[PDB]
This record gives sequence, C-alpha cells and structure tokens, in this order.
Amino acid sequence: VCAVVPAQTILEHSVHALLAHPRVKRVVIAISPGDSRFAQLQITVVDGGDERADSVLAGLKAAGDAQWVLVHDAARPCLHQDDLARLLALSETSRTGGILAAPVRDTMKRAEPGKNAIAHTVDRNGLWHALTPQFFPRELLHDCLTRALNEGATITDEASALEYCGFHPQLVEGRADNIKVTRPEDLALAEFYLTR
Amino acid sequence: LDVCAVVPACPKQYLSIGNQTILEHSVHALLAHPRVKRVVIAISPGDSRFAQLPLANHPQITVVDGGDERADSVLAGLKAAGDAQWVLVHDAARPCLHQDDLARLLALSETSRTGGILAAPVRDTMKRAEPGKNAIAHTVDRNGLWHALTPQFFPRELLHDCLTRALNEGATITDEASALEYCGFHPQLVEGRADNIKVTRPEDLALAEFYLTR
Repeated sequence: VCAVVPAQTILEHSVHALLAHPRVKRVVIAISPGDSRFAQLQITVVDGGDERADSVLAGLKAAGDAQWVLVHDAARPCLHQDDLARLLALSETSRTGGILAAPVRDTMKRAEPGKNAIAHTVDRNGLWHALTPQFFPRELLHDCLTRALNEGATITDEASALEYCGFHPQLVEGRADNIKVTRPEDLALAEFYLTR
Repeated sequence: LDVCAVVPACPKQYLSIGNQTILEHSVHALLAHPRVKRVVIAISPGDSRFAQLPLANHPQITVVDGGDERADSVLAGLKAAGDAQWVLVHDAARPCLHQDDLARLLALSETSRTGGILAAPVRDTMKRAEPGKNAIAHTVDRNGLWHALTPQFFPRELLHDCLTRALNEGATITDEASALEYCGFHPQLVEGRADNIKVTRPEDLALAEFYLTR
C-alpha cells in the first residue's frame, strides 16, 4: 500500500504516522511550485496540481505496484496507529474502500439559505466527520478522480470522488482527537492532543 | 433589561476542575455579565449533591425541580424567572463559556424578535450514512451547517409557549432552540468559540481543563 499527501512542520508527523506502519512501504508526497521548505526537512516527490484532486492524481503516478492508496491531509497530525490499522485492515474486505470517520455528538442546525437564521435541526443519526486517511483501490480512486475532475463535479475529499461516480465508501470510526490544523490555534490543541 | 438564566436538568457537571465544580464554572460565566440578575437552576429529583455546593447559598441562584425532561425542567425554571422578559438557557456542563461570546449573544434582545443561540460553524467534510450500515450514503453540505452550543437566548413568553406547545404535541425536542423551530420560529445563529464544550465523557475533563486555562 502506498501513501499520498497533497501538500509548523506537521507534515513530518502526518507522514511518520503513515510510515509508522509496516504495510505502508512508501509515502509519495506532493509539492506545488514555489516551495523551498520541503527540501529542508520510502519518500518520493511529485509536482502537485492546482486542485486537491490534481495532486492526488499527480502522486498517483509514483504509486508503483500498490493496489491500495492512502490519502492524508498535510495538516492532520493527531492520527493514531490503532486508527490507521483499523483502517488498513479493509483491503481484505473492501470492494470500494473506506475512510476514517468520527460520529457526531452534538446537535446541529442547518441555516436558512443566505441568512444566519436556523432553518431546521439536522439529524444526528449516521452523520460523520470525514477524516483521513482515505483508503481505496488505486486505479479505482484514479478513475473516479479522473471522471470527477472532468465532469467538473464539486469535490472535497477523495471519498467524494468515489461517491460522485456511484460508489459508497466505508466508514471506519477513528478517534476524534485526530484533527486538522487550519487555524492559528488548532496547533495548541493539536499539540495537546498528539501528546497522548 | 434584566436577564434570568436557567440551567435545565451519569452527568459530569458535579465533577471538579480546579477548586470548583463544572457547574460552578458555568454559572460563574453567566452571573459574570451585568444583565444576568439571577440563575434558576433546575435539578433532577434524584440529585442531592447540588445542595452540597456553596453555589446553593448564593443570593442570585434559585433551585427548582421540573422532573428529568429538560423541556419540563426549563418550564419549571421560567416560573422562577421573576420579571425577566428575556431568558438565557445554558447547559450545566459547558464550563468554558467566554465573555466576548456571551455579550455578542445578549445583544440579540435588541435585534431579533425570536432570539438566538451561540454556535460554531462546521469546518470539516461531513458524510451521511446509508440507513443501517457504516457506508457513505452521500456527502452532507457544510455551508450553513452548524454546531449548536448554549447559552441560548429567547424572549421569556415565547420560549414558554413553544416548549409548552412542543410538549403538548410530542415534538422531538433536543435543545430549546429546537422547540422554537418546531413552532415555525427561526432563531438567529450567533458565532462563538468552539472551545465552548459540553463535558460529557471522561476525556472531556482534560479538554475542558485545557480550555479553562486562560
């Protein structure tokens, strides 16, 4: 199984956890133009695209003989091996693949369109926070991404590409601590969280 | 005008983070704002630990018992709201409530007719499951999707009626804002800090403590 990562220095954390696995022979990273940082830090390098989906496909060429691919957010460092394992143990049951997801606990509201008023309460049953890594058959992913990018469909995660093409990925519960740092405070929390 | 806060009924509010219980952290946060004159705390028939808290002898707190249903415990609390025309409904296990957030919320009495609730936007990709299986049915749109938080602020008489109607009609109430929803009312969403959590699981303790730290 190969690992693709569309891209502080969380990156190393995210990767070392991917690598922390035995069944994860190599990690294909991706770097957009104008990126000098990377050279400072089973690792390969590919020239990413403009879209997330571009880079994933970009990295797809370096995947070798892997029939399964693992995509992982560059800003998600609180991933546990117990979670990774629970996830990778899909290739021997999975037809389409699946992703690490976390149940919703609080109650949620959908806003009235174009207004900050509450339209109605959203059902908590079967609602999940999509997380990563994402695990699916190599070529499969590649073809759903191809099609998705072509039909110009809205894509968020790699699961969304498969979904787009009819497929229904699998939901593998993972910890909630496994977060993504996008704000100037998620770091403090991500730090606290990754410290066991 | 004066605001009366109401705390509706294996809960974790009586556990302690530092020298006070979660409940006290929550209540302190409400009393801290000059508009909140009193706090009606609604307890459960089988809860006797509350009478063991200094918070019980506080000039501004009042206890009431409305059973274990929160809609009822809240109706019980309104009876004790005195003259408050607007009511703040807040969870007992939300210790981290911030002042900048509370104020932004109270401003609503002067702006909306239906009140509003604090809430934090959804930042991650959300998936809906296929009925009866851990397989994705389709992706749920996060634009306009929110996490409900408390406090929740409404005019007193409106909340009373909606709760009353919702109960009288078997509505499926979750929070107070969902009873107004059930009544054709659409409360305003005010944005607050996500660190405003509801401590329900043991791992929630450390996190709540990590946030209470400054």
